[PDB]
Amino acid sequence: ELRVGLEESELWLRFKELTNEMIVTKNGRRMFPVLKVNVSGLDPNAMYSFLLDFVAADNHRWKYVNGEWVPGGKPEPQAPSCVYIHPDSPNFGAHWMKAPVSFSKVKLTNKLNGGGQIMLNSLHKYEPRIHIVRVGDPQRMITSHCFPETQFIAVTAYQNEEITALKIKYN
Ligand SMILES: CC(=O)Nc1ccc(-c2csc(N)n2)cc1
Ligand SMILES: CC(=O)Nc1ccc(-c2csc(N)n2)cc1
Repeated sequence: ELRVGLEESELWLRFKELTNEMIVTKNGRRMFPVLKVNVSGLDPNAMYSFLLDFVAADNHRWKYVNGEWVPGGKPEPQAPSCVYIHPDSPNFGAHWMKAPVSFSKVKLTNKLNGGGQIMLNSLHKYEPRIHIVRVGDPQRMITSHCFPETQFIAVTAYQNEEITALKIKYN
């Protein structure tokens, strides 16, 4: 059976317990932690591409008030449907399964200025999602998984000083 397991789940949950935050900038910022997954149950002989996108979690934005995240108003129109293609794509099942698949180079941005970045709305919550697309398939088979441990709020600057400190501690 296909299994796509979050790596460093305990590390992600340390961030989630605080409410995780990811910086978005004009030129784009790499994530910490990095999204990494282990894969079993692909056809080792088949070819697949791995995609990453971010699902909007709420019908509202968030705000950090008196050290707490609370509902912060009506949402901005949904960020454009941006997909990040893992640079090892396309590749054999055996490639994806031999070692964890890391999305170390994806950049999160608040400005459409190219460079395969992902645009997110500041103060909105997102859940990372990985897609596995089968190559050369007339049915264009795709399998999608979200990682609830990896939910975060996009921010232009860290709100929670405990997040600032955790980013420094573990990175
Ligand atoms: C930019 C873009 O085209 N994104 C995208 C579109 C469709 C899907 C999809 C369709 S059926 C399934 N499980 N996922 C995933 C990602
Ligand atoms: C059955 C089906 O809906 N297949 C599907 C959907 C979306 C994608 C996709 C979105 S962005 C990208 N590079 N590939 C691939 C395959």
